[PDB]
Amino acid sequence: GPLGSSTMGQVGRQLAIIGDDINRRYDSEFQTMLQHLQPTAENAYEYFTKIATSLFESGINWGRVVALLGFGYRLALHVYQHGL
Amino acid sequence: GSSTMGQVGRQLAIIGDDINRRYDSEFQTMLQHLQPTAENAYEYFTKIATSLFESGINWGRVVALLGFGYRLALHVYQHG
Ligand SMILES: CCCCCCCCOCCOCCOCCOCCO
Ligand SMILES: CCCCCCCCOCCOCCOCCOCCO
Ligand SMILES: CCCCCCCCOCCOCCOCCOCCO
Repeated sequence: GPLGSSTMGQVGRQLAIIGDDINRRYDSEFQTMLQHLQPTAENAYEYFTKIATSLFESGINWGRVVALLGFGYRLALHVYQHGL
Repeated sequence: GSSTMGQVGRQLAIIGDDINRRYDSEFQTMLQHLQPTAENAYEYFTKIATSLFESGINWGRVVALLGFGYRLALHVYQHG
């Protein structure tokens, strides 16, 4: 097919490499952070928003936003798996 | 401040800054190879995403795509 030889296909595979590297570098770190926070459904929103406010206090860039999104995803998984 | 949420927020700022410096130059080269414009940005993003998720999906791939999509939009804006 034409996708994989196009520049768009190539960039998609480069983003796979980068996204897998983000996952390897930080997934377990996020889990450790969340095990220390012990979020539940009762405090997940308040924890996430206060963390976000501190995060962006010193600035915003796309790396910080995607760190927050990945941490938030892991936070939602933590709340789900412990509220079962 | 005194809060643990502040402590966590600063650890995430460290991680986010590391992500930004680790990959933004790679994003830049990718954007220079793509030469995106206002007319083809949606097409390029859609096709990049198709290529990306063909080989699997996890949160790191999803957020990498979202960060690249933001940088694609910023590139088009700055250069035009
Ligand atoms: C305003 C002109 C003079 C004041 C400069 C003093 C600051 C020099 O040190 C900068 C270190 O700041 C690190 C950032 O810390 C958090 C920033 O959050 C506030 C957003 O501006
Ligand atoms: C020249 C005097 C210094 C003035 C700089 C003020 C910067 C305020 O904005 C900071 C927002 O940026 C977020 C933090 O930057 C992270 C740097 O490392 C990220 C790698 O790209
Ligand atoms: C869909 C999630 C992505 C949203 C990200 C928003 C990021 C906002 O940051 C704006 C400030 O950044 C200034 C320029 O950013 C790119 C510069 O990169 C150079 C490396 O330091």
